[PDB]
Amino acid sequence: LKPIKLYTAPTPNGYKISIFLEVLGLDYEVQKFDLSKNETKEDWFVKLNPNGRIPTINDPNFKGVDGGLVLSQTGAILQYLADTYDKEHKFSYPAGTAEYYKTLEYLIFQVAENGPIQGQANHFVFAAKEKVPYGINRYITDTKRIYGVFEDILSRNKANDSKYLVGDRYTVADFALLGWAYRLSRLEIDINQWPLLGKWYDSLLKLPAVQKGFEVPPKNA
Amino acid sequence: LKPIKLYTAPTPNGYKISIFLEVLGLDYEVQKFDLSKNETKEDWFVKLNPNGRIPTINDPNFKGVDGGLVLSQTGAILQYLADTYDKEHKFSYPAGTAEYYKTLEYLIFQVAENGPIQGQANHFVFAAKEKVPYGINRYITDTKRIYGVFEDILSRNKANDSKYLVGDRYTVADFALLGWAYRLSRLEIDINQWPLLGKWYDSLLKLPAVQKGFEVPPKNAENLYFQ
Ligand SMILES: N[C@@H](CCC(=O)N[C@@H](CS)C(=O)NCC(=O)O)C(=O)O
Ligand SMILES: N[C@@H](CCC(=O)N[C@@H](CS)C(=O)NCC(=O)O)C(=O)O
Ligand SMILES: N[C@@H](CCC(=O)N[C@@H](CS)C(=O)NCC(=O)O)C(=O)O
Ligand SMILES: N[C@@H](CCC(=O)N[C@@H](CS)C(=O)NCC(=O)O)C(=O)O
Repeated sequence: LKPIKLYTAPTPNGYKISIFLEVLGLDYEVQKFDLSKNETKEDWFVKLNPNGRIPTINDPNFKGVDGGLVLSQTGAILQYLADTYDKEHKFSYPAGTAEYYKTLEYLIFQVAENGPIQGQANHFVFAAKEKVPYGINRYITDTKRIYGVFEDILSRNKANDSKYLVGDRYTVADFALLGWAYRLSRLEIDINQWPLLGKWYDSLLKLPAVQKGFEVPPKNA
Repeated sequence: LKPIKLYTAPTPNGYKISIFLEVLGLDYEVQKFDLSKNETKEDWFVKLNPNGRIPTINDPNFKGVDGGLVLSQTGAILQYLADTYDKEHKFSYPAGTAEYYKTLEYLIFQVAENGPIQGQANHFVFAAKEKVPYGINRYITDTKRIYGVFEDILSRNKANDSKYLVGDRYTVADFALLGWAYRLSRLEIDINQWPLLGKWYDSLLKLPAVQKGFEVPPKNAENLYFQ
């Protein structure tokens, strides 16, 4: 198995992929991007990913494509990794099962709502050149609404003591949320206010593969 | 097959599912929600879908689940319908193939950036209680960015005259984008400024199943109101 090529940056979306690659025990190499310098909008990278954003992977083990499968969107990459590299179903469910589709539901809920909304909150709080309270308020509030939904989802998993989003194992859904959950403190939002999510977060943060994923790439150079 | 129950409203997201169901030739029954009355937040519906938004389906044909499979998120619902009801691959690619994954990448791109961003623009223009120019400008501009990307994507499918987002067939990625492309006119954004999208868009509206899905639930004087 050849190293997977990871185009990334030290961001919640990047962390999803680096964490899940560590969890699957996959070898990989990274190319690191400086977002503040608009490097993901450079021509050569947009040829790989039209959207011009990280993360993107190139898997040279995918034989049908010359030069390897190039894939973007954390939602798609996570699914691809699970389908291809977790056939033992340690972190995923068999295709076409209810638990498989519920995984999809909550993964897509994460990429379609959690990420975009918390991202807007981060923009109005940290990045925006002007202070716009309407926006700060709209996205902080909706961020809280969404984590309230995840708290509810966990509460529904009674038979496995609300330890996982779906059934009796972490799935790509958990790992996707994990990336952003890790950034909540930046908005002065204490994840412990949602008790089940607090336990779920603490559990994941104890796994060495999670701790390693959060280190890739470093916040440094 | 038994009818699939569709919880929906006349909205870009609802249309994604009603259009795809029509394309797949599946029997279904509709229950509409009045969003101005906060109906998707009622206790009974939040039990089915914790997020409290439409659309949501119930497939009584799914045999694993008592009472049928309940599924939310247009992205998951689309993937589910394609997996389950398009085994002939008329609107999807075989599981595991490069084209299958590119379909997934562009579908996720739609639900993760197109919908959320164009929805914010719609909020700042039609729904916000005050005029917030920073918001209006931010989301209109980013909406145009995203359609530009979809234009680039189409341009890379030269071998198929740039008619499809992936390969030689419409997939869930196209049908996903279509629901929201339909809403560009409200913002006075002419999709024809992206000429490949313009042809792609015009081609889809010629399909009888698309025209039908856009009438589900029906347009009327009770829902043709922008604010
Ligand atoms: N929906 C995408 C989000 C990707 C994304 O937001 N990437 C950010 C960093 S986390 C980025 O590349 N920003 C640079 C830019 O937008 O110019 C996904 O889930 O992968
Ligand atoms: N182009 C972005 C730059 C900042 C950015 O890329 N933020 C990422 C997170 S680092 C984001 O919000 N992603 C949203 C998502 O995951 O869908 C902006 O104008 O806000
Ligand atoms: N990520 C969701 C978005 C769903 C969505 O935005 N539904 C809207 C109608 S299009 C809704 O139910 N709004 C009611 C509310 O939020 O109160 C999906 O793609 O299914
Ligand atoms: N909860 C919304 C109500 C409006 C709404 O639900 N808009 C839908 C479309 S009708 C939306 O933007 N969905 C975002 C998406 O599809 O990801 C708000 O706060 O503005």
